[PDB]
Amino acid sequence: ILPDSVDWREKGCVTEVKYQGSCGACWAFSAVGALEAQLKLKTGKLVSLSAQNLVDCSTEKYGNKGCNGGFMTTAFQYIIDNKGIDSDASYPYKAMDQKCQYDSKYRAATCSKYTELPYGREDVLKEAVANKGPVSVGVDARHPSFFLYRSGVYYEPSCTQNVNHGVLVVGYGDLNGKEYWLVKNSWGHNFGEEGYIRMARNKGNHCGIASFPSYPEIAA
Ligand SMILES: *[C@@](O)(C(=O)NCc1ccccc1)[C@H](C[C@@H]1CCNC1=O)NC(=O)[C@H](CC1CC1)n1cccc(NC(=O)OC(C)(C)C)c1=O
Repeated sequence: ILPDSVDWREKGCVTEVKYQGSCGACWAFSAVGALEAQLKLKTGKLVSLSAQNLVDCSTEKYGNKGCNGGFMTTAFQYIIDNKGIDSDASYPYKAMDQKCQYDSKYRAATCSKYTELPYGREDVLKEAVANKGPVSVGVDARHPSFFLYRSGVYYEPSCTQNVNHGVLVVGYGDLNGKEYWLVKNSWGHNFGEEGYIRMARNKGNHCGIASFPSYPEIAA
């Protein structure tokens, strides 16, 4: 039986909210955030990982376009193929496309595999958030209400299941019975609920939140 509510921030597995600025690197922030939690679970260390490393290095070979968009799954595969990702401290974020500067002397994490959850299944997503960790997801964020969100459970009647914005599910719960997914965004600490948005849960795959979920793992 799954818990009624989960918040990975209470478990020390979620880093500070980041600010992506004018570079379309949401997918890179989503991917590093998922891996940050697995790194904490394995090593006991909470460390921000380099989104810039993904922007600069998980590029054409991975179907990604840096500040013009990319995929969390192919980002994970880059980390696997590359045998590492650098710390954010050593490879900080510049909000621009750059030549790859990865150096293994600054490696902060590895990845052994990733898993893509089945399309649209919010119960399967709940189980993964409860039992595995934060899950990278795409959402349909192409509506003014998403930009204007301040607090509460977000519901947008015009939302679709075609996703365009990579974010991180770090928990779930309910606000006076209204069920939600707890989502970490990468638009800085002034967006929404100090960087987070609670999005409607069990409302027909609202905004496509369960369309394309994935999470990485790290070898023991
Ligand atoms: C992500 O949502 C993001 O960085 N948003 C903030 C932002 C938006 C615009 C400009 C600067 C910052 C990201 C935004 C994309 C990339 C730049 N412009 C955008 O609209 N979204 C993605 O990277 C997204 C991730 C998938 C899981 C949902 N994504 C990946 C790959 C391709 C596309 N879109 C795309 O190619 O659109 C067309 C119109 C076909 C060019 C995409 O959205």
